[PDB]
Amino acid sequence: GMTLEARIEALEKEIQRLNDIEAIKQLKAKYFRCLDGKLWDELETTLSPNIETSYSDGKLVFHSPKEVTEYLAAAMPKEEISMHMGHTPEITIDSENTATGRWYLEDNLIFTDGKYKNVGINGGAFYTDKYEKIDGQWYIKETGYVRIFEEHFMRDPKIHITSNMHK
Amino acid sequence: GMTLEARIEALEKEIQRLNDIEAIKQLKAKYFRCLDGKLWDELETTLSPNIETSYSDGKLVFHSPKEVTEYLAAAMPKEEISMHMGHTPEITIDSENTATGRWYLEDNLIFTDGKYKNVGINGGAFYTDKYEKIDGQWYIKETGYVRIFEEHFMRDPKIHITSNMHK
Amino acid sequence: GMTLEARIEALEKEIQRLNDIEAIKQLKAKYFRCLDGKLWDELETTLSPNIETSYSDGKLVFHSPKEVTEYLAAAMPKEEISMHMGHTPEITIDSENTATGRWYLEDNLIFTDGKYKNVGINGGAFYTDKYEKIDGQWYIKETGYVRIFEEHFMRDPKIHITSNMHK
Ligand code: NA
Ligand SMILES: [Zn+2]
Repeated sequence: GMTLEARIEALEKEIQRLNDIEAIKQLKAKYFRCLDGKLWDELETTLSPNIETSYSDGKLVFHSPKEVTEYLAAAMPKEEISMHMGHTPEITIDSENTATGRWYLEDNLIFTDGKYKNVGINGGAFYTDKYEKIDGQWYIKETGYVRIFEEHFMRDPKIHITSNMHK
Repeated sequence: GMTLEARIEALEKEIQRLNDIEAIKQLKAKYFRCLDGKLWDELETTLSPNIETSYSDGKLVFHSPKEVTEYLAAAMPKEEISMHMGHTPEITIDSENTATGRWYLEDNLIFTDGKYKNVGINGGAFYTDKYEKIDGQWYIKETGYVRIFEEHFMRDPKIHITSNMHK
Repeated sequence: GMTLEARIEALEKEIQRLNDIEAIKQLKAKYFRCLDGKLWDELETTLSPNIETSYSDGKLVFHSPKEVTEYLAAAMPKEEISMHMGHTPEITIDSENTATGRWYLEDNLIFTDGKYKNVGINGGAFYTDKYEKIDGQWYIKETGYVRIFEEHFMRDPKIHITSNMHK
Protein backbone atom coordinates (compact mmCIF):
# COMPACT_ATOMS: atom_id res chain seq x y z
CA GLY A 1 0.00 0.00 0.00
CA MET A 2 1.80 3.07 1.36
CA THR A 3 5.34 3.97 0.34
CA LEU A 4 8.08 4.03 2.99
CA GLU A 5 8.08 7.86 2.61
CA ALA A 6 4.36 7.98 3.43
CA ARG A 7 4.79 5.70 6.45
CA ILE A 8 7.68 7.87 7.70
CA GLU A 9 5.69 11.12 7.18
CA ALA A 10 2.86 9.68 9.27
CA LEU A 11 5.29 8.67 12.02
CA GLU A 12 6.87 12.14 12.01
CA LYS A 13 3.39 13.72 12.45
CA GLU A 14 2.41 11.28 15.21
CA ILE A 15 5.70 11.76 17.07
CA GLN A 16 5.50 15.55 16.77
CA ARG A 17 2.04 15.36 18.44
CA LEU A 18 3.34 13.20 21.31
CA ASN A 19 6.37 15.48 21.76
CA ASP A 20 4.05 18.53 21.85
CA ILE A 21 1.71 16.88 24.41
CA GLU A 22 4.65 16.02 26.66
CA ALA A 23 6.11 19.55 26.31
CA ILE A 24 2.72 21.07 27.25
CA LYS A 25 2.46 18.79 30.32
CA GLN A 26 5.94 19.89 31.46
CA LEU A 27 5.00 23.53 30.72
CA LYS A 28 2.00 23.40 33.01
CA ALA A 29 4.07 21.49 35.61
CA LYS A 30 6.66 24.31 35.57
CA TYR A 31 3.83 26.86 35.89
CA PHE A 32 2.45 25.28 39.10
CA ARG A 33 5.95 24.72 40.59
CA CYS A 34 6.97 28.34 40.02
CA LEU A 35 3.58 29.74 41.09
CA ASP A 36 3.72 27.87 44.41
CA GLY A 37 7.48 28.44 44.83
CA LYS A 38 6.84 32.17 44.21
CA LEU A 39 9.55 32.07 41.55
CA TRP A 40 8.08 34.93 39.60
CA ASP A 41 10.86 35.53 37.05
CA GLU A 42 10.83 31.83 36.13
CA LEU A 43 7.03 31.73 36.07
CA GLU A 44 7.11 34.56 33.50
CA THR A 45 8.91 32.25 31.00
CA THR A 46 5.84 29.94 30.84
CA LEU A 47 3.59 32.79 29.62
CA SER A 48 3.11 33.69 25.95
CA PRO A 49 4.21 37.19 24.99
CA ASN A 50 0.80 37.27 23.21
CA ILE A 51 -1.04 36.12 26.37
CA GLU A 52 -4.78 36.66 25.82
CA THR A 53 -6.47 39.62 27.47
CA SER A 54 -10.00 38.60 28.58
CA TYR A 55 -12.16 41.78 28.20
CA SER A 56 -14.59 42.81 30.99
CA ASP A 57 -15.69 45.99 32.86
CA GLY A 58 -13.44 46.23 35.92
CA LYS A 59 -10.79 43.68 34.94
CA LEU A 60 -7.14 44.38 34.17
CA VAL A 61 -5.67 44.46 30.66
CA PHE A 62 -2.24 42.79 30.71
CA HIS A 63 0.40 43.99 28.20
CA SER A 64 3.12 41.42 28.89
CA PRO A 65 4.04 38.25 30.81
CA LYS A 66 5.78 40.54 33.30
CA GLU A 67 2.53 42.39 34.15
CA VAL A 68 0.73 39.05 34.61
CA THR A 69 3.40 37.94 37.12
CA GLU A 70 3.20 41.27 38.97
CA TYR A 71 -0.49 40.57 39.48
CA LEU A 72 0.16 36.95 40.57
CA ALA A 73 2.82 38.12 43.07
CA ALA A 74 0.29 40.54 44.58
CA ALA A 75 -2.37 37.80 44.63
CA MET A 76 0.02 35.25 46.20
CA PRO A 77 2.04 37.16 48.84
CA LYS A 78 4.79 35.69 51.04
CA GLU A 79 2.28 35.15 53.88
CA GLU A 80 0.20 32.79 51.74
CA ILE A 81 1.27 29.14 51.41
CA SER A 82 -0.30 27.75 48.21
CA MET A 83 -0.58 24.37 46.62
CA HIS A 84 -2.03 24.28 43.09
CA MET A 85 -2.09 20.58 42.18
CA GLY A 86 -2.76 19.55 38.58
CA HIS A 87 -4.30 16.19 37.71
CA THR A 88 -5.47 14.22 34.70
CA PRO A 89 -4.69 16.50 31.76
CA GLU A 90 -6.51 16.23 28.41
CA ILE A 91 -4.24 17.86 25.86
CA THR A 92 -5.37 18.38 22.24
CA ILE A 93 -2.95 19.62 19.57
CA ASP A 94 -5.13 21.84 17.33
CA SER A 95 -2.48 22.75 14.69
CA GLU A 96 1.29 22.93 14.32
CA ASN A 97 1.53 25.85 16.79
CA THR A 98 -1.73 25.79 18.83
CA ALA A 99 -3.22 23.52 21.45
CA THR A 100 -5.94 23.25 24.11
CA GLY A 101 -5.65 21.63 27.53
CA ARG A 102 -7.99 20.59 30.27
CA TRP A 103 -6.54 20.16 33.80
CA TYR A 104 -8.23 19.07 37.00
CA LEU A 105 -7.05 21.39 39.82
CA GLU A 106 -7.07 20.94 43.54
CA ASP A 107 -5.93 23.96 45.54
CA ASN A 108 -5.10 24.48 49.19
CA LEU A 109 -4.13 27.89 50.59
CA ILE A 110 -3.00 28.80 54.12
CA PHE A 111 -2.37 32.33 55.35
CA THR A 112 0.31 32.38 58.08
CA ASP A 113 0.52 36.14 58.92
CA GLY A 114 -1.23 39.46 58.35
CA LYS A 115 -4.92 40.21 57.93
CA TYR A 116 -5.90 36.63 57.08
CA LYS A 117 -3.69 34.93 59.65
CA ASN A 118 -5.01 31.35 60.20
CA VAL A 119 -7.45 31.46 57.28
CA GLY A 120 -7.48 28.30 55.10
CA ILE A 121 -9.02 28.12 51.62
CA ASN A 122 -9.61 24.75 49.79
CA GLY A 123 -11.20 24.07 46.42
CA GLY A 124 -11.20 22.46 43.05
CA ALA A 125 -11.60 23.55 39.46
CA PHE A 126 -11.59 22.39 35.84
CA TYR A 127 -9.21 24.54 33.83
CA THR A 128 -9.30 25.00 30.09
CA ASP A 129 -6.07 26.43 28.69
CA LYS A 130 -4.91 27.49 25.24
CA TYR A 131 -1.23 27.11 24.36
CA GLU A 132 0.92 28.35 21.51
CA LYS A 133 4.24 27.27 20.10
CA ILE A 134 6.85 29.91 19.26
CA ASP A 135 10.34 29.04 18.00
CA GLY A 136 10.04 25.40 19.10
CA GLN A 137 8.73 26.21 22.62
CA TRP A 138 5.22 26.02 24.05
CA TYR A 139 3.71 28.88 26.09
CA ILE A 140 0.48 29.48 27.94
CA LYS A 141 -1.72 31.81 25.87
CA GLU A 142 -4.99 31.76 27.86
CA THR A 143 -6.10 30.02 31.05
CA GLY A 144 -9.66 29.89 32.41
CA TYR A 145 -11.68 27.70 34.78
CA VAL A 146 -14.95 26.55 36.22
CA ARG A 147 -14.86 26.08 39.99
CA ILE A 148 -16.05 22.76 41.33
CA PHE A 149 -16.23 24.28 44.78
CA GLU A 150 -14.39 26.70 47.06
CA GLU A 151 -14.50 27.07 50.83
CA HIS A 152 -12.86 29.13 53.55
CA PHE A 153 -12.52 28.66 57.30
CA MET A 154 -10.37 29.50 60.31
CA ARG A 155 -7.70 26.93 61.07
CA ASP A 156 -7.29 25.64 64.58
CA PRO A 157 -4.49 27.87 65.92
CA LYS A 158 -2.89 24.82 67.61
CA ILE A 159 -1.91 23.32 64.17
CA HIS A 160 1.90 23.39 64.18
CA ILE A 161 3.39 24.42 60.83
CA THR A 162 6.89 22.98 61.15
CA SER A 163 8.29 23.84 57.66
CA ASN A 164 7.47 26.71 55.30
CA MET A 165 9.67 27.42 52.26
CA HIS A 166 8.47 31.06 52.31
CA LYS A 167 10.08 31.63 55.74
CA GLY B 1 21.04 -5.53 10.24
CA MET B 2 17.33 -4.71 9.99
CA THR B 3 15.72 -3.52 6.76
CA LEU B 4 14.14 -0.05 6.66
CA GLU B 5 10.74 -1.83 6.50
CA ALA B 6 11.51 -3.69 9.75
CA ARG B 7 12.66 -0.50 11.47
CA ILE B 8 9.48 1.29 10.35
CA GLU B 9 7.24 -1.61 11.50
CA ALA B 10 8.84 -1.43 14.94
CA LEU B 11 8.31 2.33 15.09
CA GLU B 12 4.65 1.93 14.05
CA LYS B 13 4.13 -0.60 16.90
CA GLU B 14 5.91 1.59 19.46
CA ILE B 15 3.99 4.71 18.41
CA GLN B 16 0.66 2.87 18.46
CA ARG B 17 1.42 1.87 22.09
CA LEU B 18 2.25 5.46 23.10
CA ASN B 19 -0.87 6.76 21.32
CA ASP B 20 -2.99 4.13 23.13
CA ILE B 21 -1.47 5.02 26.54
CA GLU B 22 -2.16 8.71 25.98
CA ALA B 23 -5.73 8.00 24.79
CA ILE B 24 -6.37 5.86 27.92
CA LYS B 25 -5.02 8.66 30.18
CA GLN B 26 -7.37 11.17 28.52
CA LEU B 27 -10.23 8.62 28.78
CA LYS B 28 -9.83 8.31 32.52
CA ALA B 29 -9.39 12.10 32.80
CA LYS B 30 -12.74 12.59 31.00
CA TYR B 31 -14.32 9.99 33.32
CA PHE B 32 -13.31 11.88 36.50
CA ARG B 33 -14.25 15.30 35.02
CA CYS B 34 -17.71 14.12 34.00
CA LEU B 35 -18.28 12.14 37.21
CA ASP B 36 -17.49 15.18 39.38
CA GLY B 37 -19.25 17.61 37.00
CA LYS B 38 -22.31 15.30 37.13
CA LEU B 39 -22.32 15.28 33.33
CA TRP B 40 -23.97 11.91 33.10
CA ASP B 41 -24.67 11.74 29.35
CA GLU B 42 -21.02 12.59 28.62
CA LEU B 43 -19.78 10.18 31.30
CA GLU B 44 -21.71 7.40 29.53
CA THR B 45 -19.46 7.80 26.43
CA THR B 46 -16.39 6.68 28.45
CA LEU B 47 -18.00 3.31 29.29
CA SER B 48 -17.70 0.21 27.10
CA PRO B 49 -20.98 -1.14 25.74
CA ASN B 50 -19.56 -4.50 26.94
CA ILE B 51 -18.80 -3.11 30.43
CA GLU B 52 -18.04 -6.06 32.73
CA THR B 53 -20.68 -7.20 35.19
CA SER B 54 -18.99 -8.29 38.45
CA TYR B 55 -21.16 -11.18 39.82
CA SER B 56 -22.13 -11.27 43.55
CA ASP B 57 -25.21 -12.00 45.73
CA GLY B 58 -26.93 -8.64 46.26
CA LYS B 59 -25.11 -6.60 43.61
CA LEU B 60 -26.64 -5.08 40.47
CA VAL B 61 -26.21 -6.52 36.98
CA PHE B 62 -25.71 -3.65 34.51
CA HIS B 63 -26.93 -4.13 30.91
CA SER B 64 -25.57 -0.93 29.36
CA PRO B 65 -23.46 2.19 29.95
CA LYS B 66 -26.74 4.04 30.52
CA GLU B 67 -27.69 1.81 33.49
CA VAL B 68 -24.22 2.31 35.00
CA THR B 69 -24.67 6.11 34.80
CA GLU B 70 -28.16 5.88 36.34
CA TYR B 71 -26.55 4.16 39.32
CA LEU B 72 -23.72 6.75 39.50
CA ALA B 73 -26.26 9.62 39.38
CA ALA B 74 -28.12 8.06 42.31
CA ALA B 75 -24.83 7.51 44.18
CA MET B 76 -23.63 11.08 43.48
CA PRO B 77 -26.69 13.34 43.94
CA LYS B 78 -26.75 17.13 43.46
CA GLU B 79 -26.27 17.65 47.23
CA GLU B 80 -22.91 15.86 47.15
CA ILE B 81 -19.80 17.78 46.05
CA SER B 82 -17.20 15.21 44.90
CA MET B 83 -13.59 15.33 43.89
CA HIS B 84 -12.13 12.10 42.46
CA MET B 85 -8.49 12.95 41.77
CA GLY B 86 -6.37 10.54 39.70
CA HIS B 87 -2.61 10.33 40.10
CA THR B 88 0.35 8.38 38.78
CA PRO B 89 -1.18 6.01 36.24
CA GLU B 90 0.51 2.74 35.20
CA ILE B 91 -0.98 1.83 31.83
CA THR B 92 -0.15 -1.50 30.14
CA ILE B 93 -1.30 -2.24 26.57
CA ASP B 94 -2.08 -5.99 26.63
CA SER B 95 -2.99 -6.44 22.92
CA GLU B 96 -4.18 -4.37 19.97
CA ASN B 97 -7.60 -3.74 21.61
CA THR B 98 -7.12 -4.42 25.36
CA ALA B 99 -5.29 -2.72 28.19
CA THR B 100 -4.94 -2.56 31.99
CA GLY B 101 -4.46 0.54 34.12
CA ARG B 102 -3.54 1.30 37.68
CA TRP B 103 -4.53 4.73 39.09
CA TYR B 104 -3.88 6.22 42.50
CA LEU B 105 -7.11 7.92 43.70
CA GLU B 106 -7.69 10.56 46.29
CA ASP B 107 -11.33 11.40 46.95
CA ASN B 108 -13.03 14.14 48.92
CA LEU B 109 -16.82 14.31 49.31
CA ILE B 110 -18.94 17.01 50.98
CA PHE B 111 -22.69 16.82 51.50
CA THR B 112 -24.26 20.30 51.49
CA ASP B 113 -28.00 19.49 52.03
CA GLY B 114 -30.37 16.68 52.98
CA LYS B 115 -29.85 13.77 55.35
CA TYR B 116 -26.04 14.01 55.35
CA LYS B 117 -25.83 17.80 55.52
CA ASN B 118 -22.31 18.76 56.75
CA VAL B 119 -20.90 15.23 56.46
CA GLY B 120 -17.41 15.04 54.86
CA ILE B 121 -15.85 11.82 53.53
CA ASN B 122 -12.10 11.58 52.58
CA GLY B 123 -10.10 8.61 51.35
CA GLY B 124 -7.72 7.02 48.95
CA ALA B 125 -7.64 3.94 46.76
CA PHE B 126 -5.61 2.01 44.19
CA TYR B 127 -7.75 1.31 41.15
CA THR B 128 -7.15 -1.41 38.61
CA ASP B 129 -9.05 -0.88 35.36
CA LYS B 130 -9.44 -2.85 32.16
CA TYR B 131 -9.95 -0.96 28.91
CA GLU B 132 -10.97 -2.00 25.41
CA LYS B 133 -10.59 -0.40 22.02
CA ILE B 134 -13.56 -0.37 19.65
CA ASP B 135 -13.47 1.34 16.24
CA GLY B 136 -10.33 3.35 17.12
CA GLN B 137 -11.63 4.54 20.53
CA TRP B 138 -10.79 3.34 24.04
CA TYR B 139 -13.51 2.60 26.62
CA ILE B 140 -13.59 1.55 30.25
CA LYS B 141 -14.52 -2.15 30.44
CA GLU B 142 -14.03 -2.87 34.17
CA THR B 143 -12.96 -0.76 37.14
CA GLY B 144 -12.14 -2.06 40.64
CA TYR B 145 -10.17 -0.88 43.67
CA VAL B 146 -8.53 -1.53 46.98
CA ARG B 147 -9.13 1.22 49.54
CA ILE B 148 -6.09 2.68 51.23
CA PHE B 149 -8.36 4.25 53.80
CA GLU B 150 -11.73 5.96 54.15
CA GLU B 151 -13.04 8.25 56.86
CA HIS B 152 -16.15 10.28 57.66
CA PHE B 153 -16.82 13.17 60.01
CA MET B 154 -19.04 16.19 60.61
CA ARG B 155 -17.69 19.40 59.15
CA ASP B 156 -17.56 22.52 61.26
CA PRO B 157 -20.80 24.28 60.26
CA LYS B 158 -18.94 27.63 60.21
CA ILE B 159 -16.94 26.57 57.06
CA HIS B 160 -18.14 28.96 54.35
CA ILE B 161 -18.63 27.26 50.97
CA THR B 162 -18.44 30.25 48.65
CA SER B 163 -18.71 28.48 45.23
CA ASN B 164 -20.46 25.25 44.26
CA MET B 165 -20.95 24.33 40.58
CA HIS B 166 -23.95 22.16 41.58
CA LYS B 167 -25.87 25.21 42.84
CA GLY C 1 17.10 16.77 2.16
CA MET C 2 17.52 13.93 4.67
CA THR C 3 17.77 10.29 3.61
CA LEU C 4 15.09 7.85 4.77
CA GLU C 5 17.78 6.30 7.04
CA ALA C 6 18.38 9.69 8.70
CA ARG C 7 14.66 10.29 9.17
CA ILE C 8 14.26 6.81 10.71
CA GLU C 9 17.28 7.32 13.04
CA ALA C 10 15.72 10.55 14.30
CA LEU C 11 12.39 8.81 14.90
CA GLU C 12 14.12 5.97 16.77
CA LYS C 13 15.84 8.54 19.06
CA GLU C 14 12.62 10.49 19.63
CA ILE C 15 10.61 7.34 20.37
CA GLN C 16 13.28 6.00 22.73
CA ARG C 17 12.99 9.29 24.69
CA LEU C 18 9.19 9.05 24.91
CA ASN C 19 9.40 5.38 25.93
CA ASP C 20 11.96 6.29 28.64
CA ILE C 21 9.78 9.16 29.96
CA GLU C 22 6.75 6.88 30.17
CA ALA C 23 8.79 4.12 31.88
CA ILE C 24 10.09 6.65 34.45
CA LYS C 25 6.53 7.88 35.15
CA GLN C 26 5.37 4.29 35.75
CA LEU C 27 8.49 3.67 37.90
CA LYS C 28 7.66 6.54 40.21
CA ALA C 29 3.98 5.48 40.20
CA LYS C 30 5.01 1.98 41.35
CA TYR C 31 7.24 3.56 44.03
CA PHE C 32 4.35 5.56 45.58
CA ARG C 33 1.89 2.61 45.32
CA CYS C 34 4.28 0.22 47.05
CA LEU C 35 5.41 2.79 49.64
CA ASP C 36 1.81 3.51 50.68
CA GLY C 37 0.75 -0.15 50.35
CA LYS C 38 3.74 -1.08 52.56
CA LEU C 39 4.77 -3.60 49.91
CA TRP C 40 8.41 -3.45 50.84
CA ASP C 41 9.79 -6.31 48.71
CA GLU C 42 8.11 -4.83 45.62
CA LEU C 43 9.23 -1.31 46.53
CA GLU C 44 12.83 -2.59 46.59
CA THR C 45 12.62 -3.38 42.84
CA THR C 46 12.20 0.34 42.01
CA LEU C 47 15.54 1.23 43.65
CA SER C 48 18.88 1.20 41.82
CA PRO C 49 21.45 -1.23 43.18
CA ASN C 50 23.79 1.81 42.90
CA ILE C 51 21.35 4.05 44.84
CA GLU C 52 23.20 7.24 45.82
CA THR C 53 24.39 7.66 49.39
CA SER C 54 24.01 11.33 50.43
CA TYR C 55 26.93 12.02 52.85
CA SER C 56 26.31 13.92 56.14
CA ASP C 57 27.31 13.72 59.85
CA GLY C 58 24.60 11.64 61.54
CA LYS C 59 22.90 10.21 58.45
CA LEU C 60 22.81 6.56 57.40
CA VAL C 61 24.93 5.08 54.61
CA PHE C 62 22.82 2.61 52.62
CA HIS C 63 24.58 -0.36 50.96
CA SER C 64 21.65 -1.81 49.00
CA PRO C 65 18.01 -1.33 47.99
CA LYS C 66 17.15 -3.76 50.79
CA GLU C 67 18.68 -1.50 53.48
CA VAL C 68 16.77 1.49 52.06
CA THR C 69 13.48 -0.44 52.36
CA GLU C 70 14.32 -1.53 55.92
CA TYR C 71 14.62 2.15 56.80
CA LEU C 72 11.36 3.03 54.98
CA ALA C 73 9.51 0.19 56.79
CA ALA C 74 10.71 1.59 60.13
CA ALA C 75 9.74 5.13 59.06
CA MET C 76 6.29 4.00 57.81
CA PRO C 77 5.01 1.46 60.39
CA LYS C 78 1.69 -0.41 60.21
CA GLU C 79 0.06 2.19 62.51
CA GLU C 80 0.72 4.98 60.00
CA ILE C 81 -1.67 5.45 57.06
CA SER C 82 0.22 7.35 54.32
CA MET C 83 -0.70 8.91 51.04
CA HIS C 84 2.20 10.18 48.90
CA MET C 85 0.53 11.68 45.83
CA GLY C 86 2.65 12.60 42.81
CA HIS C 87 1.62 15.32 40.39
CA THR C 88 2.88 17.10 37.29
CA PRO C 89 6.18 15.39 36.54
CA GLU C 90 8.95 17.07 34.52
CA ILE C 91 11.13 14.26 33.21
CA THR C 92 14.39 14.99 31.33
CA ILE C 93 16.36 12.19 29.65
CA ASP C 94 20.02 13.24 30.14
CA SER C 95 21.70 10.38 28.19
CA GLU C 96 20.95 6.84 27.04
CA ASN C 97 20.95 5.52 30.64
CA THR C 98 20.43 8.59 32.90
CA ALA C 99 17.56 10.94 33.62
CA THR C 100 16.29 13.61 36.03
CA GLY C 101 12.74 14.10 37.26
CA ARG C 102 10.82 16.74 39.11
CA TRP C 103 7.59 15.68 40.90
CA TYR C 104 5.12 17.76 42.85
CA LEU C 105 4.21 15.84 46.05
CA GLU C 106 1.27 16.14 48.36
CA ASP C 107 1.41 13.94 51.45
CA ASN C 108 -1.12 13.08 54.12
CA LEU C 109 -0.26 10.87 57.10
CA ILE C 110 -2.55 9.57 59.86
CA PHE C 111 -1.39 7.62 62.90
CA THR C 112 -4.11 5.23 64.12
CA ASP C 113 -2.40 3.56 67.15
CA GLY C 114 0.63 3.81 69.43
CA LYS C 115 2.50 6.88 70.62
CA TYR C 116 1.15 9.19 67.91
CA LYS C 117 -2.43 7.91 67.98
CA ASN C 118 -4.69 10.57 66.35
CA VAL C 119 -1.80 12.68 65.04
CA GLY C 120 -2.23 13.90 61.42
CA ILE C 121 0.61 15.29 59.29
CA ASN C 122 -0.04 17.12 55.93
CA GLY C 123 2.42 18.75 53.55
CA GLY C 124 3.81 19.30 50.13
CA ALA C 125 7.19 19.13 48.45
CA PHE C 126 9.05 19.47 45.15
CA TYR C 127 11.13 16.38 44.54
CA THR C 128 14.13 16.17 42.26
CA ASP C 129 15.07 12.59 41.37
CA LYS C 130 17.86 11.00 39.36
CA TYR C 131 17.15 7.77 37.50
CA GLU C 132 19.34 5.22 35.76
CA LYS C 133 18.67 2.57 33.17
CA ILE C 134 20.16 -0.90 33.64
CA ASP C 135 19.48 -3.79 31.25
CA GLY C 136 16.47 -2.02 29.68
CA GLN C 137 14.86 -1.05 33.02
CA TRP C 138 14.76 2.29 34.84
CA TYR C 139 15.56 2.58 38.56
CA ILE C 140 15.58 5.36 41.12
CA LYS C 141 19.19 6.38 41.81
CA GLU C 142 18.71 9.45 44.04
CA THR C 143 15.66 11.26 45.41
CA GLY C 144 15.67 14.61 47.23
CA TYR C 145 13.19 17.40 47.96
CA VAL C 146 12.41 20.90 49.08
CA ARG C 147 9.38 21.12 51.38
CA ILE C 148 6.69 23.57 50.43
CA PHE C 149 5.23 23.23 53.89
CA GLU C 150 4.58 20.65 56.59
CA GLU C 151 2.14 20.70 59.50
CA HIS C 152 1.01 18.46 62.33
CA PHE C 153 -2.07 18.44 64.54
CA MET C 154 -4.34 16.23 66.63
CA ARG C 155 -7.30 14.83 64.74
CA ASP C 156 -10.75 15.07 66.22
CA PRO C 157 -11.14 11.65 67.88
CA LYS C 158 -14.75 11.45 66.61
CA ILE C 159 -13.53 11.05 62.95
CA HIS C 160 -14.63 7.54 61.98
CA ILE C 161 -12.02 5.66 59.93
CA THR C 162 -14.20 3.04 58.26
CA SER C 163 -11.58 1.31 56.02
CA ASN C 164 -7.84 0.85 56.50
CA MET C 165 -5.87 -1.54 54.25
CA HIS C 166 -3.25 -1.89 57.04
CA LYS C 167 -5.81 -3.50 59.38
NA1 NA D 1 -5.48 16.57 48.46
ZN1 LIG E 1 -3.72 15.33 44.16
